Amino acid sequence: AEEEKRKAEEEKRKLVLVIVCVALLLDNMLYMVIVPIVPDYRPRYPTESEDVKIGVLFASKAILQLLVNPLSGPFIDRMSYDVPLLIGLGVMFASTVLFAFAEDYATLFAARSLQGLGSAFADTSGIAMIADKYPEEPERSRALGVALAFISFGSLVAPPFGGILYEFAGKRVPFLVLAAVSLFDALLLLAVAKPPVGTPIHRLMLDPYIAVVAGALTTCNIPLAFLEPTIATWMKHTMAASEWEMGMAWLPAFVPHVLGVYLTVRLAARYPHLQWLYGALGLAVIGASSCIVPACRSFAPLVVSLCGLCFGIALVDTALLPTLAFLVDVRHVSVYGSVYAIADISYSVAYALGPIVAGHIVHSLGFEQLSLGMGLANLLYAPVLLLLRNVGL
Ligand SMILES: O=C(c1ccc(Br)nc1)N1CC2(CCN(C/C=C/c3ccc(Cl)cc3)CC2)c2cc(F)ccc21
Repeated sequence: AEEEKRKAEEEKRKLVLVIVCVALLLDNMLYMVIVPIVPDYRPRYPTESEDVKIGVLFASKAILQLLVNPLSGPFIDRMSYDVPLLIGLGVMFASTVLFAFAEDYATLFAARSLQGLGSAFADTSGIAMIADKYPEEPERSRALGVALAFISFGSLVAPPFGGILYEFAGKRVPFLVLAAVSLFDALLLLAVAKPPVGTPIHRLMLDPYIAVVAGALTTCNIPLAFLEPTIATWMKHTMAASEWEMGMAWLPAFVPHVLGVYLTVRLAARYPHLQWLYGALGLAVIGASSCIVPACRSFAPLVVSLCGLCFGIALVDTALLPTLAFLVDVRHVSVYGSVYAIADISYSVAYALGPIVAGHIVHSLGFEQLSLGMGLANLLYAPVLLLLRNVGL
């Protein structure tokens, strides 16, 4: 009667993990489908008409979650994770039907800002629930790996099919049925789940290990903040490939991501205290790919540079997300809202700055200077990550 209840608890953990991963897949599906659609009002290149009045609408999501997350930390610390996860999925459903319902400028602005309001609860609550229900060390990294695999699926293989299903039927019908799948997911989490003073955000940042992880997340995420709104209009200047071979450059860069997650999980189960060197080895190929992209004149080298660039983010963001939970475990009290709020500030400070200044600094100086500067930053972020020789003690 003890093993029976234990198997029931294992089933109750797995049926919540799968539902959280499907919700994250659908969320990144939304974030990657709606990007070519906004400047309109067979595949589609991401960005067009990059100016000051539309890039601020593309960065409205990131600037609103950057403004919300320092207050949305303690709401997850005091309360549970089920309640902010349901609030995030509810306002994400409202935003998803709002994209289908309207076609103005300010209404699309409100629909893009409600996605930031939805992310700033749902994403941090999902990663906090995954880090809560797996207290032991290898299962934490394994659940992190499965979550990153579903997020990389829903953010990499989703645009070249979302565009070609957007061209045929129109806007309204696919976003209505996808919002129906989102409400079905939220109702199924309701039917399954049935719903410590903590430490403030004012002193988490002064902890230097939290600070170096927070710097590493921004520095590893910002090349995909500056290369996504730029490379599509740059392909037509050097080689000028066809439109199928311009928006599908990030599609073969998914299998090296999941193989990189598989590699660092399987060889972090062996060595427990080498995650800092996995992070440095991830930043190595991040900097190498961000240096080697403009040299790739043909299309297949420019695909293999992007698959190296997607390999590196897999290594870094699988090596440093369980490290952050272990760090807030063995150095502070065991709460998981504020430190992943710090992580989301570190993600969003790149995405709130990329699509505003990227096209203007390409038009002012050039694309190769941007690439060499970011590769210079990722290669010079080596002595800063030598501070993590003490987390195994
Ligand atoms: O395309 C985007 C994107 C999405 C939204 C917006 Br707005 N802009 C861009 N991304 C983001 C990113 C997504 C995955 N990582 C962050 C995940 C943190 C996280 C959150 C919850 C959980 Cl449970 C576990 C982990 C790193 C970055 C990524 C990796 C790739 F290999 C390729 C592309 C992308």
